[PDB]
Amino acid sequence: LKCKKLVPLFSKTCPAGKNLCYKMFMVAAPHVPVKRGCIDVCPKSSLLVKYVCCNTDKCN
Repeated sequence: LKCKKLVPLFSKTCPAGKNLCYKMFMVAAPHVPVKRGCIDVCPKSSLLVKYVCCNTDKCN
């Protein structure tokens, strides 16, 4: 499982524990990411920010 990091240049493979990819963006522009990292348990979303999780390579 290899996804992109905060910077759309360097990639890292989620180590043992995390097998999902998390992405943080504003509930307005889905084509406009903000942060990107790995995660284990998909957190909850808010009315402001939204954390979409996916179980695919280079999803976030």
